[PDB]
Amino acid sequence: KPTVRLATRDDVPRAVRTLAAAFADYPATRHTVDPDRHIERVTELQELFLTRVGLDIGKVWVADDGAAVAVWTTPESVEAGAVFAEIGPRMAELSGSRLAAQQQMEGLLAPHRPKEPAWFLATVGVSPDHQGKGLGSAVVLPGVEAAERAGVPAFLETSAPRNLPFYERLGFTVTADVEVPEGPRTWCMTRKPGAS
Ligand SMILES: CC(C)(COP(=O)(O)OP(=O)(O)OC[C@H]1O[C@@H](n2cnc3c(N)ncnc32)[C@H](O)[C@@H]1OP(=O)(O)O)[C@@H](O)C(=O)NCCC(=O)NCCS
Ligand SMILES: COc1ccc(C[C@H](NC(C)=O)C(=O)N[C@H]2[C@@H](O)[C@H](n3cnc4c(N(C)C)ncnc43)O[C@@H]2CO)cc1
Repeated sequence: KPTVRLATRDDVPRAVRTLAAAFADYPATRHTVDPDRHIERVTELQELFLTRVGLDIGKVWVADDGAAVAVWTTPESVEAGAVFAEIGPRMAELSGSRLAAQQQMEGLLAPHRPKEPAWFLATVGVSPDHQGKGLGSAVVLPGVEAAERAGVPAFLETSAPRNLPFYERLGFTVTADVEVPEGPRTWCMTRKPGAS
């Protein structure tokens, strides 16, 4: 059984290596991040989300010291807007020549995002070495339990169809099935409190 707890600064190197490996060929990052130094760009994007969103204003869990990691914003993440505005320019630069694809996907998804306070899963990853052993479910469940306790929705977006069963088992339902012209099909998933 995996050991799940809140991340510390000590977990960041391993959590970043986990997130970089997990996202090495993820359809949304392939679509929206420059193919030049792609892994380095994706690695920096994941570290930005881990540190400036997760550890600073959100909630981060790790399984087995960062073999898996889940980053959330919560209803307490009131600075989310300010932080996204601060890191927006860096994320644009990391998009590089795929900026129009980054902007396209943001435009297509923003309207299907929660208009009320939510637990929003910003990024999650399991080390490819440790996949299919329950780390994914274990590192995500605490935020899902916390959303239900607060009586707000949990929300996430995925461009990997093989993820849909994983989130469905945790009680998420597809609330938007978004065709991205010349891009990856993307699902927005909501879990209302008590959905499972
Ligand atoms: C999706 C992910 C978070 C699930 O973590 P996990 O620990 O492998 O999942 P668990 O072991 O808890 O449960 C396995 C289930 O996850 C899904 N899954 C998705 N990709 C998988 C993979 N590479 N290996 C195993 N299961 C995978 C399946 O629904 C699987 O059930 P299955 O038995 O029918 O295959 C993880 O595989 C991952 O990080 N993948 C690479 C990057 C990614 O997709 N990030 C998600 C952000 S949208
Ligand atoms: C940094 O680049 C990434 C990182 C991860 C992913 C996969 C990740 N899906 C999973 C299941 O892991 C994913 O698609 N992440 C997207 C948004 O869903 C997410 N996001 C958008 N708005 C918010 C938000 N608020 C509005 C408060 N709070 C938290 N996360 C948010 O940030 C990332 C960039 O938009 C895709 C791209």
